[PDB]
Parts: sequence; C-alpha cells; structure tokens
Amino acid sequence: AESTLGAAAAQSGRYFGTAIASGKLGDSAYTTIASREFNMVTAENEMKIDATEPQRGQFNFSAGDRVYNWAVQNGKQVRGHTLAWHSQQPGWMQSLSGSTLRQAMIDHINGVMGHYKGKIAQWDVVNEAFSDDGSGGRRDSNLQRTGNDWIEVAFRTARAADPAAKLCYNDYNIENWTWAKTQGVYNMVRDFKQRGVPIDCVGFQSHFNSGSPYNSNFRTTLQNFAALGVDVAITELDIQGASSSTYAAVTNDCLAVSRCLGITVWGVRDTDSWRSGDTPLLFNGDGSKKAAYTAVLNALNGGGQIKGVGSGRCLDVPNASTTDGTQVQLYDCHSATNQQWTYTDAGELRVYGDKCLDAAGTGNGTKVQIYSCWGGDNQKWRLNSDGSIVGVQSGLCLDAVGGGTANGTLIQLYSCSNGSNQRWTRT
Amino acid sequence: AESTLGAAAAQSGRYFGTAIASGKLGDSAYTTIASREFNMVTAENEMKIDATEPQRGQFNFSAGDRVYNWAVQNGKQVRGHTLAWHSQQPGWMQSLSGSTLRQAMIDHINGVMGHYKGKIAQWDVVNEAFSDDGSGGRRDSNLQRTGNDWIEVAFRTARAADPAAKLCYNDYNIENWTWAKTQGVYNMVRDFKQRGVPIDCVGFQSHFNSGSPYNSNFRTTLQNFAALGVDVAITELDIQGASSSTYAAVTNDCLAVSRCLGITVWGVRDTDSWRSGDTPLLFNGDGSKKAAYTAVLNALNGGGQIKGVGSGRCLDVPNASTTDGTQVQLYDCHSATNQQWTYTDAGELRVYGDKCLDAAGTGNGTKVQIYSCWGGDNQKWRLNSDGSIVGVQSGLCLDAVGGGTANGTLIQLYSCSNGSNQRWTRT
Ligand SMILES: OC[C@H]1O[C@@H](O)[C@H](O)[C@@H](O)[C@H]1O
Ligand SMILES: OC[C@H]1O[C@@H](O)[C@H](O)[C@@H](O)[C@H]1O
Ligand SMILES: OC[C@H]1O[C@@H](O)[C@H](O)[C@@H](O)[C@H]1O
Ligand SMILES: OC[C@H]1O[C@@H](O)[C@H](O)[C@@H](O)[C@H]1O
Repeated sequence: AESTLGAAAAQSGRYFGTAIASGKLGDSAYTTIASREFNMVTAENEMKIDATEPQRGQFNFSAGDRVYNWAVQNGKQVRGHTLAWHSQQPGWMQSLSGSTLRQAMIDHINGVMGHYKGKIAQWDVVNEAFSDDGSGGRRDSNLQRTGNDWIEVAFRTARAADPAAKLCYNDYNIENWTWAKTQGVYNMVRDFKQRGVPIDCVGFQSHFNSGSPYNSNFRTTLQNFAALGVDVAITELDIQGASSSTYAAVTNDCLAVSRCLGITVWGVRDTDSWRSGDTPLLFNGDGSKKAAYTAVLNALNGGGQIKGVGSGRCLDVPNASTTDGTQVQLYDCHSATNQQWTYTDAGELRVYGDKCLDAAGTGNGTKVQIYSCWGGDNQKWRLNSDGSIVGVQSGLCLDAVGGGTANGTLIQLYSCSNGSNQRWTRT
Repeated sequence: AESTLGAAAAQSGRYFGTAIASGKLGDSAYTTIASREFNMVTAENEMKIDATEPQRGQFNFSAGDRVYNWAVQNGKQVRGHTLAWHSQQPGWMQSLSGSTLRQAMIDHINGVMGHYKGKIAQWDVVNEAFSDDGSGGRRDSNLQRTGNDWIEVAFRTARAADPAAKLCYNDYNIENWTWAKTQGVYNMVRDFKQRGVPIDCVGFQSHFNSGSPYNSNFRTTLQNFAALGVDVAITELDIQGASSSTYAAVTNDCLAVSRCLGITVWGVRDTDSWRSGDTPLLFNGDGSKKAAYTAVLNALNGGGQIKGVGSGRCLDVPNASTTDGTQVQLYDCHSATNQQWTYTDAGELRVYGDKCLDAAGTGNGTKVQIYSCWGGDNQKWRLNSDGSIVGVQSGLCLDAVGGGTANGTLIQLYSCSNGSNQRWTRT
C-alpha cells in the first residue's frame, strides 16, 4: 500500500518502525496508531541489561516478551536493544570491573540472545561506546576498562549465540561526516571488517536538534559506511520541532543508499517521547498526524497560490484585509498578496507573512479564516498528494461550501469526501 | 516607575492586575511575579457564590479573606467577583425559584458585601446575564425567571450595602460593537442611567481567541459606554496565542479612553490559566516574560535590518546560507535578504520567511544561529526599549562576542550588561 508509513517503506524493500513501551500497550489510542503505521519494533527499555538480568545469572524476559508478542501478533519484525552498554546497568553489574565484568558481559549476551534466538532481525550489540569530547576516542566506562577489545568480544560472542541476526553497532552524533566521533566509528568498523570481526550493520540514532542539527552530508556518511560492506539504519530518529523538510530529507537520504535497511522513529506520539518538550515525532499528543507525517509518507511514496480544481478559483482573503476573524473565500486568481500562501515546515499556511489560515473549531461547517500565527494545531495543515488539505487538529478537509464555484464562495471544514471542492493545486 | 506593569499603568492613573488563586499562594515562583508586577487583584474563585455561601445563611470567607489579605498586604486593590451569577451557584440555590430565590440573592449580596464593606474597589455585582444566541436578550436562568428586574434589584441592593464600592456589570463577547449581545448590554446600561439605577462601571472580560477575535472597534465600544457616564474596565483579559500586537492594541485602547480604569489579565503564568492550551498570558510556565509582556510594558510607558549600536554593522547570515545550524554574525549593512529580519507576533526573529534566530542552549557563550521555526522558547525574543534583545527561554542578551566590531564577529547569548555590543537598532 501507500497510505501507511510501513507499507510505503515496503515499496522500496525497507521498513519504518517505532519504539514501543510495554506500559502503554493497554492504551488503545497508542496501539491503534502503532499497529497500523509501523512494520518494525524496538522495545524502548524492556530489552536493556537491567530489565533482562536483574540479578547476576537470573534472567527475566517478562517485559521484553510482552513487547515481542505484541510485535509478532501484529505482523512486525523486532530490533533487539541493547546487549552491552555503559548506561542503565543493573546495580550488581555496576559493581563489577576487570575480568569479572568481562565474563558477566559475555554471559549476559549469551543469556538474552539464547532466549530470542532466531526471533530478532537486528541486535544493537554494543551501544554508545565512543566519547563526545571531540577526540574521536573510546568513552571511559567500566566496560572499556576491561580492555579495548571488549567491543570485538561482544560481537564475536553475539554471532555464536545467534548467527541468524544482523549485528549492529549503535551510536549518536555520528551522522555528520566531519565530526571526530563519526570518523572514530568509521575506522573501528573498517578495522573490524579487515580482521574478520563479525559486524553486519551500523545504527545511526539520529537524534537531531539545535545543538546537533541534521546536515546534508549525512548521505555521504551513510555511503561511506555502506562502502565498508555493512548495512546501515536510522535507529532512534526524532527531530526537535519536527520540521517537514528535515524529516523528508532524512528519509530521502536512506532511500538514496541501497544498503539503508529502514528507519525507526523513537516513539509514537510527541507525548510518548523522551523529549516531549521538543515535539519531535510524527503524531501529536492527540494521536493526529502532523505535517511532517505527510512529508515522510510522500517521500517514501517517491515524491504561491492555492486554487480549487472544482472551481478553478484561488483561496482568497476578502478585500485583502488583515483583520483576525476574516473568513477566506474563492476568487478569480490574480497575483496579489491576499492570494499568496506560504506553507511552512511547521505546516502552516501563511499570508501577509504573519497571519495564518485558522480553523475556529473542529466540527463540520467550521469557519476557515485568518488569525495571528501562534502555533496551534488548528493553524496546522497537511497537504495530501491527492490534492486535499487536511487540518491537523480536526482531521477535516478544506471545503468550498455547497460545492460553490463562483467568487465569494466561503471555505469551511467538512468531512473529507475527496470531492472536487476539496481538491486544490499549488501554482 | 516603569519597569513593572502595575507601576507603568499607575503613571497614567490606571492599574494592571491579575486573577489570584489562593491555592497557589504557597508557590514562591507564583507570588514573586504576582506581588511584583500587579497592583490590582481579583479572586479567581474564592469570592463566588458557592465559595462564600456553601449553605444558605452560612457564610464562609476563609478563602476569600486569604486572597484579600495577601492583596492588601502586598499593595494591591481588589475587585470583588462575583455577587449574582447563573453559574457556579451552590446546590441549595439551584433548587430555589420565585420570590424565594430573589430573597436569597438579596441576602447573599448583603452578606458578602457586608463582610468586605468598604474594602473592595470594584464589585462585579451581576455577571454574564446576556445570551450568546444572537438575539441580544437576557439569558434564561433561574435568576432571570424570577423577574426581568433582578439585575436592577441587585445593583440597588449592592449600592445600599456598600456605597463606597464601584458597582460593575461584567460580561464576555461584548467587546465587538457590531455584536447583538454588545448592543443588548449597551441598551440596558443606557436605560439604567436614565432611570437612576446605580451602576458605576461595565466590565469587559475580553476573552479573545480565533472564535471571538479582538477587533479594533473595541475602542469604539469602550468610548460609547464611557460616553454614558460609566467607567469601563478590562476584567479577564487573555488572548489565544498571546500575540504581541493584539496585547499592545488592547492596552492602547484603554489608554485612549479616560474612563478606562485599568486592565486585569486572567492569570499569572500560562500554566495557571483556565485555558493553558492557548498560552494566552504574559508569562510562560517557567515564569519568564513572554514577547507580549514587553509589548504591553512598552505600550504603558508611552506609545527590516538589525544594526548593532557599538559596531554599526548588521545581523547577518553568512553567505546568505539557509542550512540549519549556521551561526549568525555582524557584517556591513546592505539590502540583502540574509539581513532582513521579521519580528513576529509570537516573538520570533525570522529570516528567509521560515528560518528562526535560534539559541542552541541557555548558558553564557551559547551559539546563536538559524534553525527551522517550530515555536520553541529558544526561538522567542524580547526587544526591550533600551535596545537589548533578550532570549525568552534563557533570559540572556544577544551579544557580539568579545565586543568585536569587524565583519565576521559571531553572535552569542551572554549575561546582559547594557554594553554597546548588546544594543541594537531596527532599521
Ligand atoms: O472580494 C473582494 C476582492 O477585493 C479585492 O481588493 C481583492 O484584490 C480581491 O482578491 C477580492 O478579495
Ligand atoms: O454544506 C457543505 C457541504 O455541502 C455539500 O453539498 C458538498 O458536497 C460538500 O463538499 C460541502 O460543501
Ligand atoms: O561574510 C559573508 C558574506 O557573504 C555575502 O555573500 C553576503 O552578501 C554578506 O551579507 C555576508 O553574508
Ligand atoms: O567573552 C564574551 C564576553 O566578552 C566581553 O569582552 C564582552 O564585553 C561580553 O559582552 C562578552 O562578549
């Protein structure tokens, strides 16, 4: 298909997944979206070290299995996250050092992979082993202190435990090619491939924001690692502000690299995010598709004035007034400011620069007007490929009242029927 | 003075107040802002009918007195809210009707006003007595069904109980002069003045949103009522989106009417608002001043390129770049799009139409750059009258690194110091 992210990604042999929290599976609003849109799942915390081995040698897969069962019951594949990591270690392991820690690491890998043997598509075997101090060197942790070869040992151990799973190294801030961290990871992978250390993929977490923005050279970064003979994947994607352009850009970067397996966004709704304050996901708290959602779907599927097809007239602001509450209408198209609409990354349709197409309600017949831009979901719109314009908050379509076609026809919100008075083209 | 809203309003003999909730008087962040910025207080709920007379004849002023005492002790006058209303009536009063209710109303008025006798500046004697159906007639309530003269009776009763207080009629959706409800209220007040009914003021709640937007004819409404011989007051002001222009417009409308006693915003921080979702107030959840705050203060105190005062150079985006993460600099001024910034009502400094001046952090030395506009507080700024530009989230000033003045001097956030490398002039 091409109406859901997962199905659209499958059209190019890829997947589109999300992170699932077992504690939210009882929320039908959560699961409805999750089961429908994604075909790949990562347990947000259920498969971490502290959750799977609470006490040394005593494994517990109850939380992890709830996530796994849900995934398979709903036709999704699973990424295992994560086997060796300096963070979120259970108390007993934090107390270990030297050879004792090294063996415990090995035992943990064998224990967790044995339970899920043959059931996991990808495993983040080692997570975040590199430093952020700009040296491009290893992060200092109890694991690194057991010996520089700890990462290699983790991978060799993993391959023996379950040779059916793809083994990935996973990290953040390794997307921009110019960073020392990115290059430090590249050299490690190169070394591993030349010495025969088993590693099949590199996961780029892809947590983008103002302090660590997406950069177009990310595509060369992906190509460079791919050239080493490993697959690559975007594993924990989220973008501060959820810019439609940036979300579409990241998607196209993966689509340009044959070795890019797929994309996983780190969560379902903004409110489920570990960084909810940054509204970095594709669905808002209400479970509504955001503007970025449409941008991603359109990219996966291959992808001024606004005139209605059924009337041939343009979206117009009466008498070119700038008064809040002025309802918009259809009118003879002519290059005039009151007919110039700018679609922003946030999904707004701006006029006069600071006025926004505004929905004064969420029900059928709601008046569509202009109002000072402030960022509300009632000022957010999704421009579907079928030519329809849907309001993020209401889920309703821009509709020319009564199918009218003459000048003065008013614009409202109405159930989407894909009628001709609901289709628009940008010129 | 002129550094706080209350003091700035007092310069013209007016006041600037807020609604206080007794439940928050324990929050030091709440009280710090409230005691400092306002010189007028309205109890948000504590003086309502259900709060002051839980059981017929049994009066309770515990919560009301708590708000009143805090107000007076901190130098603020108080508006009483409210004596007669169809909403929030206690259980027992909802059952009454006919003369029984009329008497209950009278007793309540005498009871409440007797307790606060001579301590209240203004009383909202009657609240929201008109309909929103569009007819411009009385609202059908248990009070109205006791006799069309109940309002008159309430005002006559109130005057006798405490002749020192100004008696106001309070309502919403009566700001736009062309509305039928506005006309209904007007006709009533005009009638009351002719027949000697004691009414001293008319309160305009001023709850503006895209459903009932601010209109410039609000000033005309205020002047028309003032012409009848009554004072006017903006009693529960909040604006969906908190547009800087609209907040300034409302403030100026009051300053342009000699009988406009003052303005009361319905709450302190957005998180304290009954409509927090609309972020309609002057301070955000963090308690920091919003862009609209500065606009209001500037209005009360009387009343493109961004050029650095100390350097004579302009805020410039290097090579007219549009990539996120690009740090801005100082450069010889010249009419180019990468030097034209638009200050939006939301408080953003936009360039290229959809890129925002962005702070990648909150501490000193934080890099100031451009990033996709998404509405974060790190993309909001306050243009102070002194020439400084302060980040809303950080409370820090735009600063030309090391006081540099040559082309290429980078911009950062830094503790405000009133230095020339921190003062700007819009051209
Ligand atoms: O319908 C009134 C008309 O007023 C004109 O000034 C404007 O250019 C037209 O686009 C239309 O708005
Ligand atoms: O009432 C408004 C509606 O009227 C219908 O006749 C029309 O087909 C819809 O698209 C919408 O315009
Ligand atoms: O120093 C870089 C300069 O590059 C120029 O192309 C631009 O017009 C200047 O405003 C400045 O950005
Ligand atoms: O190092 C940064 C600081 O350098 C100072 O010389 C300057 O006065 C400050 O405003 C700030 O720029």
